[PDB]
Amino acid sequence: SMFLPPPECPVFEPSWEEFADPFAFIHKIRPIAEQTGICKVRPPPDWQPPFACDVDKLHFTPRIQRLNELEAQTRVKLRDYTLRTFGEMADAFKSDYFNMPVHMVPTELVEKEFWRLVSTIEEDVTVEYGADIASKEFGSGFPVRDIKLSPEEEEYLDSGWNLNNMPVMEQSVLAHITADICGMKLPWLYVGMCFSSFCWHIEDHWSYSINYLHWGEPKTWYGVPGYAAEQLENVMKKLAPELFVSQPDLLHQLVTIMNPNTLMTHEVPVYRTNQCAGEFVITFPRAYHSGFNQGFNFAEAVNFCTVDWLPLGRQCVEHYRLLHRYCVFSHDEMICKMASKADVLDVVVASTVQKDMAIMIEDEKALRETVRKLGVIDSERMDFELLPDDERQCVKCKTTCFMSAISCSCKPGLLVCLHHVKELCSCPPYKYKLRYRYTLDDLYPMMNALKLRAE
Ligand SMILES: O=C(CCSc1nc(-c2ccccc2)cc(=O)[nH]1)NO
Ligand SMILES: O=C(CCSc1nc(-c2ccccc2)cc(=O)[nH]1)NO
Ligand SMILES: [Mn+2]
Ligand SMILES: [Mn+2]
Ligand SMILES: [Mn+2]
Ligand SMILES: [Mn+2]
Ligand SMILES: [Zn+2]
Ligand SMILES: [Zn+2]
Repeated sequence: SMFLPPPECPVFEPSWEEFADPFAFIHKIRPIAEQTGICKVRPPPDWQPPFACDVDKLHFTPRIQRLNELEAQTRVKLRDYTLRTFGEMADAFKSDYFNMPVHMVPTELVEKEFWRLVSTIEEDVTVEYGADIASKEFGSGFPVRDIKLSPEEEEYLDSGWNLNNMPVMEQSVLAHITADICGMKLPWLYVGMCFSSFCWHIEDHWSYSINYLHWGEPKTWYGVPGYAAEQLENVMKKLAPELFVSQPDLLHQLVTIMNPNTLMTHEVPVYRTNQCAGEFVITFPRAYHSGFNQGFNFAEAVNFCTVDWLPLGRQCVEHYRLLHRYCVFSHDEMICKMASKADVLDVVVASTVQKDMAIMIEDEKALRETVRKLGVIDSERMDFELLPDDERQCVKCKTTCFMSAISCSCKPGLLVCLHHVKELCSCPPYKYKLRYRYTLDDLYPMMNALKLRAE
């Protein structure tokens, strides 16, 4: 009546055989889980990675969070608690809030109460949490190579479900991005407390995320299937238009808390789950998700990109251009890097990259014909990958240039992508230069190498 819990998302319990290869598994469940946006995966009973830490030596800087529905919050960027003193604070907070033993409050009640307090103007609840990538002060919850590791640790060093390994596996596509994308390719560590919350969002470049709860009280999730992303955005834009104003950069992305019943009222499908310790949650491309912690806990999450995702990745960058949103990396640069390594690619990867590259090349061909017809005649090869990211964004749409751009000696260092030739300066186009990474004659052999590898 006050809060009606969304229907449960799918839960999978793979056999060790099914589980072993995360990429095969995710591909298998995809027709089901992409309809719900998120799903939960329970590992085989004896898949049990070792969790061991000195709570007195793990330190982190706490972030502070107000809990008001529809209020703007800023996406996190990469004071001090130890894990012990954070834990003591967190447990006392929850215990005091409910006047109940810290681990005896029903999950249904915490959820109900979360949605009450965020919607009540009178209530001014603030909580704290940890969020950052692994560091010497607070390392991964999974085993990593370095000290003498136990045999138990050794066993899980190379697991496909060890989140440190996920990015660099063979069927991962984000693997050999040579660009610095630490915030995206490295796992994030999250230390939660009762009500600490992550606002509604999708992943950068519409990637997947895989999320593991190492220990502690459950994490409550809400998820929306990718097909309803724009429906959700329209609902939010109606209720919180200030979140949709143009953002100056990626450090000023605005996100918010919003009751899933509000989405369900507006015919947006929403699913829920309680993720418990030892369980995975997977989010699918462009699947909006949000959630909050039931209590003191420790989670680890990483983005990843399969071959299934490649065409969506291209669509996402198109979408970013139309919205004038900054990119985390150049999709075309990633594609060309993979083509340049065609001989060592997994063959299914090679086949899928070939297809995206074909689209890339035909789009590039047409764009170059168009700018030639606008009077741009001079050209010069340019190694875009050498430029700092913030030195090769299109002045107009902020896209990260790689295949080509237009420059003018009138505006030293400024670039526009080929969609925005008219947005650079008032000089006539014959003053312009087409800067290009590859000629069309360079590109066809690169694509052919992929075809040969794919056989
Ligand atoms: O969750 C399961 C069965 C997982 S397999 C499964 N799940 C759903 C499904 C589940 C939740 C929401 C929407 C669809 C539909 C289907 O055809 N198969 N175990 O408890
Ligand atoms: O988005 C997710 C869920 C990861 S689980 C999580 N995320 C945050 C969080 C997320 C973003 C910024 C700040 C905190 C806090 C927390 O306690 N848990 N994976 O795709
Ligand atoms: Mn306890
Ligand atoms: Mn996320
Ligand atoms: Mn425009
Ligand atoms: Mn703008
Ligand atoms: Zn542009
Ligand atoms: Zn000029």
